[PDB]
Amino acid sequence: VMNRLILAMDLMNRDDALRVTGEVREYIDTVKIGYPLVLSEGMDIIAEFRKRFGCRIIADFKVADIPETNEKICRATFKAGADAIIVHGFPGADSVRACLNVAEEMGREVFLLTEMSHPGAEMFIQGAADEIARMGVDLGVKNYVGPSTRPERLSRLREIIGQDSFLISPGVGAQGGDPGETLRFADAIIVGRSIYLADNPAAAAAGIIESIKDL
Amino acid sequence: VMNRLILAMDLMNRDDALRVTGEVREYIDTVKIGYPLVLSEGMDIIAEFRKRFGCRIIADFKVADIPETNEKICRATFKAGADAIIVHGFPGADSVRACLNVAEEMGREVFLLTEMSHPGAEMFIQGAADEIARMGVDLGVKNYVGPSTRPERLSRLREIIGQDSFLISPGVGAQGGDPGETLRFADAIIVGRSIYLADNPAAAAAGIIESIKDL
Ligand SMILES: O=c1ccn([C@@H]2O[C@H](COP(=O)(O)O)[C@@H](O)[C@H]2O)c(=O)[nH]1
Ligand SMILES: O=c1ccn([C@@H]2O[C@H](COP(=O)(O)O)[C@@H](O)[C@H]2O)c(=O)[nH]1
Repeated sequence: VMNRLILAMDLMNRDDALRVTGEVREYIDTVKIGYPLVLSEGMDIIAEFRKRFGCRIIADFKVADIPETNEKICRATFKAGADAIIVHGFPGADSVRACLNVAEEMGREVFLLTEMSHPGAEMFIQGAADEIARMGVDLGVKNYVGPSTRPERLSRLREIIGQDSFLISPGVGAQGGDPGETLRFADAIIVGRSIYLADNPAAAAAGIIESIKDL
Repeated sequence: VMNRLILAMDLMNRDDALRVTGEVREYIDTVKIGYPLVLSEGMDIIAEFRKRFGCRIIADFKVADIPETNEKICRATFKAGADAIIVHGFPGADSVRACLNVAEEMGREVFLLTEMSHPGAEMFIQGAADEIARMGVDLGVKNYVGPSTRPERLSRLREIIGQDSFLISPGVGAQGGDPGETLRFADAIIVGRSIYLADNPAAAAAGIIESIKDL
């Protein structure tokens, strides 16, 4: 990922989303698009980005349904041009395998979300997260998401999935996570608001990378 | 809910979705719309349904993000005209409260999904589900979703949330659940494929209600 930095583009206005992404394109090669933007502007926004900016697109859809519905969601998402989709592991192995099957059919990738970054993740997810990660290894998942806000957890995740798996991490900036500390364990950081709500998104992104390189 | 029967409209084609929903409208007053249809045809499909059919719309979006993103998802969903949204409880209380706050602002309702109906739900969700339901009671949630495929679980859910809460239940038909058994505990059943993949959806729906009335 260019500069180890993935933009979380959660503005809900196409014009704002396009402005900010264009302003920071020199600093990233991947954009994470989620439901705030897609449910406001349509799934066609994925192909517009991917084309306009040349970027890869991770669809952060947190897929969390039964297997049959998960396959439909994944196939709609890959048809729209996403390169990868983020899947919850808490629904269990059949639900994840459904996503993996569609990704295999369509030449795309699944990222498994194993522990979330917000405080409420401590209630139920955290106690299951090591076992969710192990499930992912046993299913052949190679791409994972874990929390910048808890680097000790992020370290344990890395220790379960090994060095060859790819690990991305949200919660940097607005949620309190630190770029350099997170990159001790994650391959790339996800950053949303610290960039897209900045008075100068490009300067915000540049400053983060100046940190990353200094690693 | 008319006839205690909610249609899960997971066809991915607007013309097919409209045909089937129109054919069974005499039997239901609520349609559950999810990501298979919305991510194929756009969020505008909600207002088209709600208007064309006069029905209420439950958005089965399984909202499962951090609090800030959950508020955005909910506000986009209610702006599109949904009457209610289904929220996962596994992300914890802050994530649920975010949804409740937007629902309060916009005069809408939240349904809390506490145990899922598919086999993989046994791995992580089931062991947390009673505590997820209790969390919902403590947050003031009045509307719940639990599994037709496990009526003993559905009974335990009902025992936690009490008789005055509203409980709907998927997994009837294709996943193996039974209408009459489920309605011992749930107020309404959700049915998708057994209706929408039938050679005669209206006859399928009529037959289910003939069962329900016979209760
Ligand atoms: O555990 C997770 C999973 C995904 N996200 C997503 O990553 C982004 C974080 O953005 P921000 O906090 O940098 O604005 C948002 O899209 C959010 O939905 C998290 O924050 N935490
Ligand atoms: O635990 C849950 C939560 C929601 N759904 C949804 O309810 C519907 C079940 O449809 P069917 O199995 O009757 O086709 C689908 O939309 C599915 O995504 C479940 O099946 N189980």
